[PDB]
Amino acid sequence: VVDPDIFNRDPRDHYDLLQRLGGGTYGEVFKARDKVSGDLVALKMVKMEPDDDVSTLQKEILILKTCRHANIVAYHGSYLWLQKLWICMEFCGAGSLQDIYQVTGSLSELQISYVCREVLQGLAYLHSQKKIHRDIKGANILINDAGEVRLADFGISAQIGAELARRLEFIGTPYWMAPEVAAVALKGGYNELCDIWSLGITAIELAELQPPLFDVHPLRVLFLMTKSGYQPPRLKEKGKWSAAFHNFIKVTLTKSPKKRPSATKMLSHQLVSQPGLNRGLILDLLDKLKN
Amino acid sequence: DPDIFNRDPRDHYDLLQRLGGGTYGEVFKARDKVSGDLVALKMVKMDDVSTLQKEILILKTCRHANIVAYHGSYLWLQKLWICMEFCGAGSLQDIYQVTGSLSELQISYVCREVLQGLAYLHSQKKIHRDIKGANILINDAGEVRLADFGISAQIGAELARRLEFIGTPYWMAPEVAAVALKGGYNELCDIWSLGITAIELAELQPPLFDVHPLRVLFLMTKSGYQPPRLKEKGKWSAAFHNFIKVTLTKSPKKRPSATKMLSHQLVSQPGLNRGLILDLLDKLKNG
Ligand SMILES: Cc1c(-c2ccc(N)c(C(=O)N(C)C)c2F)cnc2c1C1(C=N2)CC1
Ligand SMILES: Cc1c(-c2ccc(N)c(C(=O)N(C)C)c2F)cnc2c1C1(C=N2)CC1
Repeated sequence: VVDPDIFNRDPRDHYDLLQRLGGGTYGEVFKARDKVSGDLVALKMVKMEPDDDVSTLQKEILILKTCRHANIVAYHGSYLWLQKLWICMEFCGAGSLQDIYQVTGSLSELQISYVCREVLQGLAYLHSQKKIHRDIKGANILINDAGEVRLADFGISAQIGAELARRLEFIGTPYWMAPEVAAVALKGGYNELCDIWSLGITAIELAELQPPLFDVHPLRVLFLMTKSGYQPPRLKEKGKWSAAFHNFIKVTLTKSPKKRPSATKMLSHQLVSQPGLNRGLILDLLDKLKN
Repeated sequence: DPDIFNRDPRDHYDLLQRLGGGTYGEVFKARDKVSGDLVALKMVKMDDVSTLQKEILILKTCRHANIVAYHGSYLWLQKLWICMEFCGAGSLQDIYQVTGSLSELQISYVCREVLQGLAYLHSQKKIHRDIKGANILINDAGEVRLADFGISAQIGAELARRLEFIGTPYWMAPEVAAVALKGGYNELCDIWSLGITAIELAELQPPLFDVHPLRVLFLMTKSGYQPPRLKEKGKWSAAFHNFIKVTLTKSPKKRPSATKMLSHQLVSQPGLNRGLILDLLDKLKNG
């Protein structure tokens, strides 16, 4: 079973499919309008042939289903009919932050600070449920018309969760296994603080329209990060940003995960606990986006 | 593989009987039709072939007395046949399941031979990762050979294919990248596996064998896990208890290497020769 609450009916009987969303970057996601109501929803359709493995699909749905938080994109349910699975989610009218800043340019420090607080609130909830996003970036941070910040796309989170569960289910005999090998089999070799690092990179991305080292080959970036003298990235223009923002970058981009602060600890940081942070900052950004 | 034979292995070999009950796959005892020599032929039905290619590369680049020898590979009719040295007594597990527990001297000799093989493998930057009684083979001469690099090849192939499909790492944390490049552990896991194997040969099971395998994985991570010990304390000498204690060192940063372990009192003691296992095999034949 993909889900004990699947609607075994075609969603086109309840929804008018309006247009495609995100250019396929997030999959086959459509904007859709309810028929008896005006309510708008996002519908992501996945082909479902019988001989396909649906293990990764089932985890993603369960991750989205089990989240009830104001900074995580809302889940409505799933439709299964005629070998098509439609995942029904809240429609975030402004797209991702990457779509936004490609139009408005770099965000103000206050807008970045608001985003970082809202993502940290979502990450704190996720981590408290023993979940790891593992794909925090501008493209996976959606903004709705109400100016709210919602984390989205747990696809990578599902791939990893099903991948580790696959190897565990067919683990065979671990009775001769070494404790560190068993740890990596169960826990995967890292923890939820990888999300804190990704947020730090995302804050730079919102400041500069690019993550650091974006022109470097992917395998060369992985190669540089695994050397003893690795230097965590920094903001380009020092005089453009406050010391609080610089310190926020410095602590979120701590090399050693054993010293990187948690999502909850980071919520007490000077940058994201300042009084001038409110949704008006985002609604102001959407006004600029409307031009 | 450019040295691969493009023919039916039965051109050269007479297939005599299946080996190991299928635990090791489709493995055949075979006689060389001109030499008369005996070999073991593993038949693999051939999709991805990177894991199988890696397992053979690990094997053919091994030239050491304590690693089962590699003779060649036949490719014929979607079947790959890997020709290896035949160990006529099977594995230690096959043996102690009829003879009972090994003597300490026999166990000490076994451990010395495995450490020799492990030290050679690690000097090639290879990790066995599946050391246990079933993978320690014994020939009729009482000599000891490590076998079956199936797990080893899988771990190497999975780590390479994940690097091929990693995505964009610009937002990725460095400890995530280190796992993608180095896996999370090193060759010192084999030393731990040898310690458990030593207990297996002494007590006919590894520790916690009656515990559910997933719970066993869980207990090993509880952050307070304690390394196992030998059950009958007075039955074994202090060198054996200490050998188990140092091979079963929890932290990998402090676990001794194979080469270092080779200078431990238990494996450097005199009288350790294949005659100890010739006695074991004779017990298998008579008792
Ligand atoms: C993908 C997505 C988006 C989205 C993202 C970028 C976009 N550029 C657009 C777009 O095309 N717009 C005209 C706004 C978009 F709709 C908005 N909410 C969503 C989703 C999901 C669930 N809720 C993840 C599947
Ligand atoms: C599997 C194996 C064995 C073996 C192991 C257990 C056994 N129980 C028997 C057996 O059936 N015997 C009648 C002795 C056996 F032949 C002997 N040498 C081998 C192999 C391989 C290459 N060389 C690894 C593939």
